[PDB]
Amino acid sequence: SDSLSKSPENWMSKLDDGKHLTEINIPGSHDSGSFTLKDPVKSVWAKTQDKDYLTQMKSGVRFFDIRGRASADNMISVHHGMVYLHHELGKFLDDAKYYLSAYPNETIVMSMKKDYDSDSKVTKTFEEIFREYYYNNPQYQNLFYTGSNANPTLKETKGKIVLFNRMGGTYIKSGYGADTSGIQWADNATFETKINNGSLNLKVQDEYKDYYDKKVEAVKNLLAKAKTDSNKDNVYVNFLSVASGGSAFNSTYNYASHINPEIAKTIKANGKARTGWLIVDYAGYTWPGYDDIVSEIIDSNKL
Ligand SMILES: O[C@H]1[C@H](O)[C@@H](O)[C@H](O)[C@@H](O)[C@H]1O
Ligand SMILES: [Cl-]
Repeated sequence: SDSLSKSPENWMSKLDDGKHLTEINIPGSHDSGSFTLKDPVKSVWAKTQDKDYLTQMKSGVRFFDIRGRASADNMISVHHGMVYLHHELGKFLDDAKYYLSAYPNETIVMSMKKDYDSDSKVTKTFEEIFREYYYNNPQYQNLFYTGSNANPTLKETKGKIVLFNRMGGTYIKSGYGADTSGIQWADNATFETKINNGSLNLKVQDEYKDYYDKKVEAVKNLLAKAKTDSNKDNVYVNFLSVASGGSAFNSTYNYASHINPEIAKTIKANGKARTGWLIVDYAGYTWPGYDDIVSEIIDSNKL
């Protein structure tokens, strides 16, 4: 009952691998690579994580919100909008690769989004650079999920990174939104859109501008929908992250320390019901006396 989150390194290994990934309640980290920020002024808003990628994985995070900027024709740098996070995409991929080697029944969802205009030296699209120098890179040979099931199971994705495509139209053919239309993302909204040529109904709460109370209500609203929804063809992505501290708190850290426990308590109070994929700031950051969002997301999976 407590047991899954007691060992967050290997919690997916314990699930029925007949489950589709859409039916798994998965913790994600919003702007996953921002843990590298040390500048205290630049960190106030832009720093969303304090754990590195392997530590996030060891804490049970399995959805990663990677934002990129093309900084050479063969290279993607990891960004928070205009802010460079001091590493390239290769570093995230080397960690995931390593982690998935150690724990072969785990799977990682990696969201990929262009977060900033390319360096003036770049002449290719973000999507080509990603497809050509990362996805099709022989060095990442068996790392990505390359199957053609639009709605893959744990069994199918075990030990692999499944692409969650936020780049637009792609020639990549495997993963969520991997087609020439990509995912049609609505700005600062809760929205629904069919993806993978009509196979899946994507339901997203991404109201990233919300005042704090409205943001809490927006998360709770999509949790209440996921709760009664056993349709495996529906995918829920619920962002608990928000800009400018919800216009209520003085840093993204302060903001996270309020919404994360409030949502963790709500999930605990609802039992082991379907939550969808919840993407949080400060994943695996605990406050004494408060419920832990990543643990409660993990423990909401019924065995
Ligand atoms: O800054 C926001 C925020 O990071 C959201 O979670 C993301 O989905 C939006 O596209 C982005 O513009
Ligand atoms: Cl910095």
